[PDB]
Amino acid sequence: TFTPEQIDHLGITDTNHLSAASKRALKWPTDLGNEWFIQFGPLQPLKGDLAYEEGVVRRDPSAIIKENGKYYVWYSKSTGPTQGFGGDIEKDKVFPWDRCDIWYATSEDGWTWKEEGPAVTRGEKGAYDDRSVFTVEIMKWEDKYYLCYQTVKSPYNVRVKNQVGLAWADSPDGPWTKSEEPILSPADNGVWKGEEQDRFAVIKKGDFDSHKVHDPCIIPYKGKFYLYYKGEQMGEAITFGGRQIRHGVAIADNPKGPYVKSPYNPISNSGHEICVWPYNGGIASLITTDGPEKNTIQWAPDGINFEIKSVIPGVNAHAIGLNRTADVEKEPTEILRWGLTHIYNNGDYQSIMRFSSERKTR
Amino acid sequence: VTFTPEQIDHLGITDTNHLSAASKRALKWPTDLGNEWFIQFGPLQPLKGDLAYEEGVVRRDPSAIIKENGKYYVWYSKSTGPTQGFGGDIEKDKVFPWDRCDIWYATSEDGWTWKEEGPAVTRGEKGAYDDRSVFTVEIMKWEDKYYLCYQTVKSPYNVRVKNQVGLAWADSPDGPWTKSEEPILSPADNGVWKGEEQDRFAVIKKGDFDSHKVHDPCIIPYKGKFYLYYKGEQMGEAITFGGRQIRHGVAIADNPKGPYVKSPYNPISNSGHEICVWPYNGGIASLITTDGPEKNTIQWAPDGINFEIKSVIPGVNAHAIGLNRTADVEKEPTEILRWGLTHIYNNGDYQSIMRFSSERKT
Ligand SMILES: [Cl-]
Ligand SMILES: [Cl-]
Ligand SMILES: [Zn+2]
Ligand SMILES: [Zn+2]
Repeated sequence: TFTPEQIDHLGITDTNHLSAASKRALKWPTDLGNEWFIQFGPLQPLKGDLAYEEGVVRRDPSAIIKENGKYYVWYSKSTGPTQGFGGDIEKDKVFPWDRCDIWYATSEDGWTWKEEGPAVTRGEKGAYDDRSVFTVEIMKWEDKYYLCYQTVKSPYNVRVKNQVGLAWADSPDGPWTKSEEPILSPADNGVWKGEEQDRFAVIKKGDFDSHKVHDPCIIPYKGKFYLYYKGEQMGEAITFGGRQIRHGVAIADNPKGPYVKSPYNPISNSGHEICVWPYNGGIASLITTDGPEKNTIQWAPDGINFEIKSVIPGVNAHAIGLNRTADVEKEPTEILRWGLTHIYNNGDYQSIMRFSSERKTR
Repeated sequence: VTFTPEQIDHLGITDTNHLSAASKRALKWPTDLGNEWFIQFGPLQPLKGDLAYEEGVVRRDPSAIIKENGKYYVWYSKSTGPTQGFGGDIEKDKVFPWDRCDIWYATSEDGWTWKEEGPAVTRGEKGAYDDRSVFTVEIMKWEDKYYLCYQTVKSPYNVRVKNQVGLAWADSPDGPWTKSEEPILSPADNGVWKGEEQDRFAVIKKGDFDSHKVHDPCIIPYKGKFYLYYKGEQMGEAITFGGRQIRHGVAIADNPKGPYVKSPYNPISNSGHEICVWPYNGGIASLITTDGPEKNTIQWAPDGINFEIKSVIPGVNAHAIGLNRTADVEKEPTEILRWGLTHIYNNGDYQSIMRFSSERKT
């Protein structure tokens, strides 16, 4: 099937001799415009306490909200160099996001940021979040503020399964009350092989999130709470599209849970970081980094069934913290005009950075 | 919707009664496609000697590389001075960095330090089809004779000018070179401009994918004939959900000098930019970059016409690749891509040839 208009739009030279690629091009939706297509500007440094600082990791910025005349952002913060996993795991810092707490900063212009103080810290020895609390996002509901984040219980071994903690407050400045129990855990059905600390050696891989549940982000949606997350699997494979990473959602009736994973998981087949937002009654999601559908912006009318809306150039701003103060409903990608991100200055220390993006115009 | 037990497990799908839109897309992926076309490029590396960046000089769009007389040889577009663009006197200004070019060549023993030799093919006499610029060249060696094919513009270089492709040949890789008296390829003639203003977007009819331009000509001896792969630009080109509309075609001749006849199956890509193509396993492989819904893929056609996606790879930093035709291309699909030449934008006026690497992911 095809019209004359479609043939002309596609530049197809002979409808009696359609190449494989032209056949794929004729399956693209004809009513899908260019308004999901965007390009990022160069990453820009931040001023004040969010400038690079030797000896300190500040990374993985949350979404930004505005309260009290000020932008707020939450982020992972640790100090000291990273050794990695070849030595004493009880003693060393295995990743830059090991040994973290969650701190926060505010800004009147989104450029000069004042680090205010800790928001959420590691629990006492033996608790589920004693090793590191890190990789945070922010949700507001009915005048309360919620931070969901990754937790690790010591030791931070290659094979450890992280969980997700939740903390709440009555002001964006805290103080915050942590949940006594994690709100989300990886699947329980993988099975390791042997005793070596090797995340690739398994007897059974288990579900797509049998190892890790990452980048938790909660969107109040349809009167319920949709926690989108990234699974890593035990025995993760590399495919024609790279690392095999997929996204899930878990849904709660109330902010504090219980969050029950959707039978439709995984709700992506690709991606890495979680970057999602409600738009026109549904949920938009930027899929990046890994997988056959990396570098796409996707949209689900029901937060579950995502369709490709654009295929964009490789995205330079990783782990985006979305500008939630934007006029999100104006345009599918209005929320992405600016926001926060980070950059690997070096293997030990990273810093938060600001990005911009624009639609392309002829 | 079909599936097998083994697909469901490979894809990490949690429940076959509740398949997400994304999970259903993943079920269409070919189940016998391994991960051996998946690669990552390293960072661009500068060249030494005369192919170091040189303020005031453009050297760009490196041809594929061959080895003769003990040295690697490369041909490229070379011009001098700033670019004015299209807002001035077209007859006298330099409208693009690749305007006012001749084709030059360099040699090197290690592929790192390059000595610029001299002009290989220069603009023709005032009024000839190639008087304005000769640029964007490829090399092909056939039965002891060397062939360059390149783009040509006849002055004036207006927005709406249609470039063509010229061909030259020599008995030695140092030349002297003899040019074809006529061009060997031209853009489609079925587009219709709208208005008299120089505006490549204003059309009554767009015509074929290659109605405005026929770019990056590259000839591959194949099945005893000569397959000239090229990138079309289209009169009235749109920005779509995948960005600029850019597609590739092929034109086939019985003999190196032509006549080249366009395949009825054009276009044989639905995305891409500069041509980067190589023989492999009795078929043809193609690196699709920069633009379109299938950008950042490597594809392969068993017949040089019907290409299928073999990998989806991280955003490709090396455009306009000049492939290593000395590589043992049949050894594995991406063997040829271990190293080669490309270019980079130093600024809007000057570009430089660079060296790239890639590696299969572990
Ligand atoms: Cl983790
Ligand atoms: Cl041109
Ligand atoms: Zn994040
Ligand atoms: Zn080229």
